[PDB]
Amino acid sequence: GSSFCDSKCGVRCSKAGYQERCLKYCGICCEKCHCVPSGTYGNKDECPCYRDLKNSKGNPKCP
Repeated sequence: GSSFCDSKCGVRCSKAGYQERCLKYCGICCEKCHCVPSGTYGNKDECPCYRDLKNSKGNPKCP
């Protein structure tokens, strides 16, 4: 992503301790989705694109 989403995901991750990797992933998940919710869980409302994100175990491929 760019600096435009840097603020979107930047929020999604901050108190993760390793957001460094989050911002990385989210950044991509933000590139595929093209949108990201503002907040740490419970904000998906804005963009559930992150909530729908599910893997084989239905888990969020992203952080």
